[PDB]
Amino acid sequence: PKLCLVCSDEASGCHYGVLTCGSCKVFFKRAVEGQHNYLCAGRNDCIIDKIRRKNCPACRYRKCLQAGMNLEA
Amino acid sequence: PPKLCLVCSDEASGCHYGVLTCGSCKVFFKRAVEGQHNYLCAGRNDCIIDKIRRKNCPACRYRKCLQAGMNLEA
DNA sequence: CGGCGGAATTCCCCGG
DNA sequence: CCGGGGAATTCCGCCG
Ligand SMILES: [Zn+2]
Ligand SMILES: [Zn+2]
Ligand SMILES: [Zn+2]
Ligand SMILES: [Zn+2]
Repeated sequence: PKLCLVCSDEASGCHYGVLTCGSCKVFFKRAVEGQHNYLCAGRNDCIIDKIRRKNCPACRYRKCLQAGMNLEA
Repeated sequence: PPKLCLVCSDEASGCHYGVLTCGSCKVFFKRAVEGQHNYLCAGRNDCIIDKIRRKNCPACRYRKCLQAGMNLEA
Protein backbone atom coordinates (compact mmCIF):
# COMPACT_ATOMS: atom_id res chain seq x y z
CA PRO A 1 0.00 0.00 0.00
CA LYS A 2 2.78 2.45 0.86
CA LEU A 3 5.08 4.27 -1.58
CA CYS A 4 8.27 6.37 -1.57
CA LEU A 5 7.44 10.09 -1.36
CA VAL A 6 10.22 10.83 -3.85
CA CYS A 7 10.13 8.29 -6.71
CA SER A 8 6.80 6.55 -5.81
CA ASP A 9 8.55 3.15 -5.66
CA GLU A 10 7.57 0.94 -2.72
CA ALA A 11 9.03 2.39 0.48
CA SER A 12 11.28 0.42 2.83
CA GLY A 13 10.42 2.66 5.78
CA CYS A 14 10.96 6.11 7.25
CA HIS A 15 14.46 7.28 6.33
CA TYR A 16 15.97 10.62 7.37
CA GLY A 17 12.52 11.79 8.44
CA VAL A 18 10.67 10.82 5.26
CA LEU A 19 9.03 7.65 3.97
CA THR A 20 11.30 6.45 1.14
CA CYS A 21 12.57 3.46 -0.82
CA GLY A 22 16.06 2.11 -0.14
CA SER A 23 17.55 3.58 -3.32
CA CYS A 24 16.41 7.12 -2.48
CA LYS A 25 17.65 6.65 1.09
CA VAL A 26 21.12 5.77 -0.18
CA PHE A 27 20.98 8.46 -2.89
CA PHE A 28 20.18 11.24 -0.42
CA LYS A 29 22.95 10.02 1.89
CA ARG A 30 25.54 10.09 -0.90
CA ALA A 31 24.30 13.47 -2.15
CA VAL A 32 24.55 15.33 1.16
CA GLU A 33 27.99 14.02 2.11
CA GLY A 34 29.32 14.34 -1.42
CA GLN A 35 28.37 18.01 -1.33
CA HIS A 36 27.19 17.35 -4.87
CA ASN A 37 26.22 20.13 -7.23
CA TYR A 38 23.75 18.69 -9.73
CA LEU A 39 22.59 20.25 -12.99
CA CYS A 40 19.17 19.58 -14.53
CA ALA A 41 19.04 19.23 -18.32
CA GLY A 42 15.38 20.21 -18.11
CA ARG A 43 13.34 22.93 -16.41
CA ASN A 44 14.00 21.64 -12.83
CA ASP A 45 10.49 20.13 -12.80
CA CYS A 46 11.54 16.63 -13.97
CA ILE A 47 9.37 13.55 -13.47
CA ILE A 48 10.93 11.29 -10.85
CA ASP A 49 9.82 7.65 -10.79
CA LYS A 50 11.39 4.18 -10.56
CA ILE A 51 12.83 4.36 -14.08
CA ARG A 52 13.36 8.11 -14.51
CA ARG A 53 15.00 8.82 -11.13
CA LYS A 54 18.33 7.84 -12.71
CA ASN A 55 18.01 10.66 -15.25
CA CYS A 56 18.05 13.72 -13.02
CA PRO A 57 19.95 13.62 -9.70
CA ALA A 58 19.23 17.35 -9.49
CA CYS A 59 15.44 17.06 -9.40
CA ARG A 60 15.66 13.86 -7.34
CA TYR A 61 17.83 15.60 -4.75
CA ARG A 62 15.52 18.63 -4.80
CA LYS A 63 12.50 16.39 -4.18
CA CYS A 64 14.33 14.78 -1.24
CA LEU A 65 14.93 18.16 0.40
CA GLN A 66 11.42 19.43 -0.35
CA ALA A 67 9.97 16.26 1.15
CA GLY A 68 11.84 17.11 4.35
CA MET A 69 14.75 14.64 4.29
CA ASN A 70 17.57 15.59 6.67
CA LEU A 71 20.67 13.86 8.06
CA GLU A 72 19.96 14.68 11.70
CA ALA A 73 16.26 13.91 12.17
CA PRO B 1 39.72 25.28 -36.23
CA PRO B 2 37.76 24.06 -34.31
CA LYS B 3 34.78 21.90 -35.33
CA LEU B 4 31.92 20.97 -33.01
CA CYS B 5 29.92 17.79 -32.40
CA LEU B 6 26.50 18.19 -34.01
CA VAL B 7 24.92 16.36 -31.07
CA CYS B 8 26.41 17.77 -27.84
CA SER B 9 28.48 20.73 -29.24
CA ASP B 10 31.67 19.35 -27.64
CA GLU B 11 34.73 19.29 -29.93
CA ALA B 12 34.29 16.69 -32.68
CA SER B 13 36.87 13.97 -33.31
CA GLY B 14 35.68 13.30 -36.86
CA CYS B 15 32.80 12.05 -38.99
CA HIS B 16 31.16 9.12 -37.22
CA TYR B 17 28.21 7.14 -38.58
CA GLY B 18 27.70 9.87 -41.17
CA VAL B 19 27.73 12.81 -38.78
CA LEU B 20 30.42 15.06 -37.32
CA THR B 21 30.59 14.09 -33.64
CA CYS B 22 32.76 13.77 -30.55
CA GLY B 23 34.10 10.36 -29.54
CA SER B 24 31.68 10.03 -26.62
CA CYS B 25 28.63 10.54 -28.84
CA LYS B 26 30.08 8.03 -31.30
CA VAL B 27 30.13 5.19 -28.76
CA PHE B 28 26.85 6.34 -27.22
CA PHE B 29 25.00 5.99 -30.51
CA LYS B 30 26.65 2.61 -31.05
CA ARG B 31 25.38 1.37 -27.67
CA ALA B 32 21.92 2.91 -28.04
CA VAL B 33 21.25 1.69 -31.57
CA GLU B 34 22.04 -1.89 -30.54
CA GLY B 35 20.41 -1.53 -27.12
CA GLN B 36 16.93 -2.05 -25.68
CA HIS B 37 15.72 1.08 -27.49
CA ASN B 38 13.27 1.85 -24.65
CA TYR B 39 14.77 5.14 -23.36
CA LEU B 40 12.51 7.46 -21.34
CA CYS B 41 12.75 11.22 -20.86
CA ALA B 42 12.06 12.74 -17.44
CA GLY B 43 11.50 16.10 -19.13
CA ARG B 44 9.52 17.38 -22.13
CA ASN B 45 11.83 15.61 -24.65
CA ASP B 46 13.53 18.95 -25.33
CA CYS B 47 16.34 18.33 -22.79
CA ILE B 48 19.52 20.35 -23.32
CA ILE B 49 22.34 18.12 -24.53
CA ASP B 50 25.85 19.49 -24.04
CA LYS B 51 29.16 18.32 -22.56
CA ILE B 52 27.81 18.77 -19.03
CA ARG B 53 24.25 17.51 -19.41
CA ARG B 54 24.52 14.76 -22.06
CA LYS B 55 24.68 12.08 -19.34
CA ASN B 56 21.27 13.06 -17.98
CA CYS B 57 18.95 12.05 -20.81
CA PRO B 58 19.91 9.15 -23.11
CA ALA B 59 16.48 9.50 -24.74
CA CYS B 60 17.02 13.10 -25.85
CA ARG B 61 20.66 12.43 -26.73
CA TYR B 62 19.61 9.48 -28.90
CA ARG B 63 16.91 11.59 -30.53
CA LYS B 64 19.48 14.26 -31.40
CA CYS B 65 21.77 11.56 -32.81
CA LEU B 66 18.98 10.41 -35.12
CA GLN B 67 17.85 13.93 -36.04
CA ALA B 68 21.45 14.75 -36.98
CA GLY B 69 21.30 11.77 -39.33
CA MET B 70 23.52 9.20 -37.62
CA ASN B 71 23.17 5.63 -38.90
CA LEU B 72 25.13 2.36 -38.72
CA GLU B 73 25.24 1.97 -42.51
CA ALA B 74 27.42 5.05 -43.00
C1' DC C 1 50.26 7.52 -43.58
C1' DG C 2 45.25 9.32 -41.70
C1' DG C 3 40.38 8.30 -40.90
C1' DC C 4 36.83 5.43 -39.11
C1' DG C 5 34.65 1.34 -36.90
C1' DG C 6 34.92 -1.09 -32.81
C1' DA C 7 36.56 -3.72 -29.15
C1' DA C 8 38.77 -3.19 -24.67
C1' DT C 9 39.58 -0.73 -20.74
C1' DT C 10 38.76 2.43 -16.97
C1' DC C 11 35.80 5.10 -14.25
C1' DC C 12 31.71 5.86 -11.64
C1' DC C 13 26.60 5.81 -10.39
C1' DC C 14 23.24 2.91 -8.93
C1' DG C 15 20.81 -0.48 -6.11
C1' DG C 16 20.40 -5.12 -3.79
C1' DC D 1 30.11 -4.55 0.93
C1' DC D 2 29.25 -6.31 -4.01
C1' DG D 3 27.92 -6.71 -9.03
C1' DG D 4 25.58 -4.55 -13.07
C1' DG D 5 25.62 -1.21 -16.49
C1' DG D 6 26.36 3.23 -18.76
C1' DA D 7 29.91 6.85 -19.95
C1' DA D 8 34.07 8.00 -22.06
C1' DT D 9 38.88 7.35 -23.07
C1' DT D 10 42.31 4.17 -25.04
C1' DC D 11 43.97 0.95 -28.23
C1' DC D 12 43.77 -1.84 -32.42
C1' DG D 13 42.22 -3.57 -37.31
C1' DC D 14 41.03 -2.32 -41.72
C1' DC D 15 41.34 0.41 -45.96
C1' DG D 16 41.96 4.14 -49.25
ZN1 LIG E 1 12.32 6.40 -3.99
ZN1 LIG F 1 15.54 17.68 -13.71
ZN1 LIG G 1 29.03 14.87 -28.80
ZN1 LIG H 1 15.08 14.41 -22.18
